[PDB]
Amino acid sequence: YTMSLGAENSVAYSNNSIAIPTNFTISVTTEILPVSMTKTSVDCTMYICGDSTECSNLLLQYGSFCTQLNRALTGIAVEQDKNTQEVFAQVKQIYKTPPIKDFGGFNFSQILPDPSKPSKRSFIEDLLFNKVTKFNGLTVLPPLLTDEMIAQYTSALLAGTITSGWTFGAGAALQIPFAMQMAYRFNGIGVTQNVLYENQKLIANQFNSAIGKIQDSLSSTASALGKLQDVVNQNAQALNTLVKQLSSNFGAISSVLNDILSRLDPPEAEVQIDRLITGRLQSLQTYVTQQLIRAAEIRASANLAATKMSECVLGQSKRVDFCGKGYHLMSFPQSAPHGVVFLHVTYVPAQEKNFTTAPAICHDGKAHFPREGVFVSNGTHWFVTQRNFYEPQIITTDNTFVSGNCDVVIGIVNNTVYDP
Amino acid sequence: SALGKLQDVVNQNAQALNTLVKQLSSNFGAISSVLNDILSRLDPPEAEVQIDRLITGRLQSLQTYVTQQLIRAAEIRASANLAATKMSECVLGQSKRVDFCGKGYHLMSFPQSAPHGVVFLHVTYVPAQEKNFTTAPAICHDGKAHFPREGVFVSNGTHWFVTQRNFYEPQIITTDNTFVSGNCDVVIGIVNNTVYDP
Amino acid sequence: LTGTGVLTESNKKFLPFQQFGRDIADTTDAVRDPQTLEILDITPCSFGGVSVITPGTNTSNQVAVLYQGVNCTEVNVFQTRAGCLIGAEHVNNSYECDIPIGAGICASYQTSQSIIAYTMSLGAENSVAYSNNSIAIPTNFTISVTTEILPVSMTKTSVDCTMYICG
Ligand SMILES: *[C@@H]1O[C@H](CO)[C@@H](O)[C@H](O)[C@H]1NC(C)=O
Ligand SMILES: *[C@@H]1O[C@H](CO)[C@@H](O)[C@H](O)[C@H]1NC(C)=O
Ligand SMILES: *[C@@H]1O[C@H](CO)[C@@H](O)[C@H](O)[C@H]1NC(C)=O
Ligand SMILES: *[C@@H]1O[C@H](CO)[C@@H](O)[C@H](O)[C@H]1NC(C)=O
Ligand SMILES: *[C@@H]1O[C@H](CO)[C@@H](O)[C@H](O)[C@H]1NC(C)=O
Ligand SMILES: *[C@@H]1O[C@H](CO)[C@@H](O)[C@H](O)[C@H]1NC(C)=O
Ligand SMILES: *[C@@H]1O[C@H](CO)[C@@H](O)[C@H](O)[C@H]1NC(C)=O
Ligand SMILES: *[C@@H]1O[C@H](CO)[C@@H](O)[C@H](O)[C@H]1NC(C)=O
Ligand SMILES: *[C@@H]1O[C@H](CO)[C@@H](O)[C@H](O)[C@H]1NC(C)=O
Ligand SMILES: *[C@@H]1O[C@H](CO)[C@@H](O)[C@H](O)[C@H]1NC(C)=O
Ligand SMILES: *[C@@H]1O[C@H](CO)[C@@H](O)[C@H](O)[C@H]1NC(C)=O
Ligand SMILES: *[C@@H]1O[C@H](CO)[C@@H](O)[C@H](O)[C@H]1NC(C)=O
Repeated sequence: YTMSLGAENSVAYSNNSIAIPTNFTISVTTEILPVSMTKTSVDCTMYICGDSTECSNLLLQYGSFCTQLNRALTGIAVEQDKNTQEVFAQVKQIYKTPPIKDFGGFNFSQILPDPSKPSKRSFIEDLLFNKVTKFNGLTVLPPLLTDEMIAQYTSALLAGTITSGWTFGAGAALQIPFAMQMAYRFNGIGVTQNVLYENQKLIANQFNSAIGKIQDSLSSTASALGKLQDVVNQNAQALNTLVKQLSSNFGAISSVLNDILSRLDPPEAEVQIDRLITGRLQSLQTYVTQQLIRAAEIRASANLAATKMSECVLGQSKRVDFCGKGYHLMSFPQSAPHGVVFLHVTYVPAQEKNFTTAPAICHDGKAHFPREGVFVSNGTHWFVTQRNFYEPQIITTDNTFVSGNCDVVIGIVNNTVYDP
Repeated sequence: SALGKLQDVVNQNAQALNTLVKQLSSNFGAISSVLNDILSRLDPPEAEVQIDRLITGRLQSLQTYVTQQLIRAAEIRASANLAATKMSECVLGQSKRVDFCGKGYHLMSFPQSAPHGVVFLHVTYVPAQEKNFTTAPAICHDGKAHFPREGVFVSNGTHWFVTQRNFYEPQIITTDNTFVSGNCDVVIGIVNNTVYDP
Repeated sequence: LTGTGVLTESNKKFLPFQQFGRDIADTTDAVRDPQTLEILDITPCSFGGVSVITPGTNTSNQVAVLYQGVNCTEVNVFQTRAGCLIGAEHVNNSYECDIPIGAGICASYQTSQSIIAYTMSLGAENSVAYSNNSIAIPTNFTISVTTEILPVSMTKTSVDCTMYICG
């Protein structure tokens, strides 16, 4: 069939009709981002020839390709280390959560680590690590920061976030209750703090329900972490191809260097050795080029992940669709194998309701424009409410400002302002 | 070791050039690296094969050099795009992105010319000398809850004041910096206080 | 079938018609004795990499060696997850990372001057006194101008293929 671009919809657009939401919902999303790869090391001589003095002497006539490839692999390893370094190691002091989890009703026990396990990882981190699933010159180097250290870094970031908001990124960590932190987060997008101070229970229940839904999804679906598994599979296929490229003859008698050396004298086997060396060197150069391209891609991804960390966890960004889809409130980092997982808590308005609007009101000849809000009407009476939450207020002189006359504005309606 | 990145780039370019000019001393399986000596000694038929092998080796070396240079140029292009974005967002304005133009509240930046690069002087605002205080979400005076417009209700032990969020400036609680929306028993943590009316 | 390796005893079952053996990567890992009927598993010879952890020459000349992927039995000594570090002592205290080694292991030249090995510390421990009625408002500030190096370009070169290859 032909793919559908989406459901059809026709917005009821007019010149005196506005839609103001009367409710909202908390939506916690999930964004997977690759950070680093498996630091591999390919011994050039051992891979090309392999414990062969004559073949090594023949390979030495090609220049410094061995040193070039070794330097490239070392640079790739150092880059994969510095990527996760700059991504996770961003906080100076390691913070911890207080024993009294008095967070105003929010339940973070599912994202905070528990001491009833060797590795201090949370339930989400355990799910993420459980879902993601010597040689002939091939050896893998272990990363500098272990999984336990990455989990400790994520726990310190989470504790600093919960305890400070965004002050732990600029200067020093400042204590602040999570209720007032969420009030500041709401004030940072256009919603007043009274909405939170009145619906804290509903917001905490919605957050707990979203966390539970995320847990259920991560426990049910195994294809959640896609890009990490794709990178792992690409690295595995590259390694398997590099290994299988040793069973090829490349025009020689056989692919076994020791068998060639035992069957033919050096003067006659020099040609076969040269063919094998050229073939394996071309294959290794192609592998190194592809690995450099993939390392550049992973570096770009790690830079993006570090930027998202600094702009969502250590502060509330105003960039649209950056810290998740919707009005960004806060974000929680989660460790993942060779990657990072963010939990973008967004603000999504719901229960839309259409009303009648007007640009201004003309009370006594002079026009009155609202300072912060929009003039709405429920059919007979006019009120001034917020932009993202329907809160009708009586139109007074403290909610509007006068600027000129009302004979230049097109669409102004007549109303009676109130003087307190 | 202040300008480390520029020095590393220069050293990488120098090492690439040195490797490119040293790859000519290898025979790649031929008689020798010098072409004139081969042309003088060997007969034309074998000299053709020797020249073909030398050309293949040098072309492979040059292609590897060009590939590495293209990767390095892509990295330099990414760095230059980042630097141009930082310039346009912090030198020609004031950015609100955290940890993008310095550790702290960004104020202004001053660009400086550097060899094959640029240096920014990120002037940031960093608070210091904090002090513990007791806070409250709202206060009730005559049965109606009072929420601060821009500020935080802090108390030194006996009296409540409203101060800024980044600089302790205690001010008396008046009706000009607070807005009333609702009642007392709608928020958990509200503390009874007195609101002044000028 | 020639080669070098450690001929040990295997626990696999060779079929009566099978003589040689192979692995998943098209490599011979087990054979059958010509004289007797025993199964000899061909494990590869001991090998690895060599890394030299050395401080600046202005400080001292004492160096250490790190053999990658060894059990300190095929080559004062200490077993890490990245290999054996022969030349440094493993202390029980945690310091800041100075010379990266691998799997959280770091090295630094400390005073009795000698190279040591320890587990890197992620940072100074801190515990903010969080409470539902406690806030910390700063009373002062300090302007701190920072620097940031960013490359913008590099040297523009051009190599003529003709003059390079065929001079
Ligand atoms: C808003 O929606 C939630 C469900 O997500 C509901 O519990 C709540 O009562 C709604 N608010 C209003 C004012 O209807
Ligand atoms: C958080 O949730 C867990 C299980 O979902 C529960 O055991 C715990 O009591 C909850 N804590 C709070 C403060 O609601
Ligand atoms: C909202 O839209 C419906 C359907 O278009 C309409 O019947 C109703 O009058 C509108 N509301 C107002 C306040 O005009
Ligand atoms: C509009 O709201 C006012 C006050 O809330 C009320 O008195 C009036 O009856 C409402 N009109 C309609 C049509 O609902
Ligand atoms: C809105 O548009 C309709 C149709 O174009 C028109 O009749 C009406 O006068 C307009 N109202 C205003 C306030 O512009
Ligand atoms: C508002 O009152 C003025 C007073 O003369 C009148 O001219 C104008 O038409 C009125 N507006 C509307 C929409 O009727
Ligand atoms: C605040 O109280 C905590 C714990 O009581 C203490 O460690 C700290 O020094 C006090 N002062 C500040 C500015 O945090
Ligand atoms: C706060 O004051 C109101 C009257 O202004 C009174 O009804 C209420 O009981 C007081 N609450 C407390 C906790 O003192
Ligand atoms: C709190 O501040 C007020 C006004 O500055 C002062 O009168 C009072 O004595 C102070 N109390 C304490 C405990 O410092
Ligand atoms: C803060 O939490 C404590 C429990 O440790 C409780 O006794 C107190 O009433 C709480 N304060 C507020 C304002 O909720
Ligand atoms: C290294 O020695 C330890 C101690 O006996 C042993 O547990 C471990 O399996 C050895 N490593 C390998 C790869 O066999
Ligand atoms: C703030 O710190 C500066 C030094 O950074 C000092 O000169 C000044 O006196 C301090 N101000 C206060 C009020 O402590």
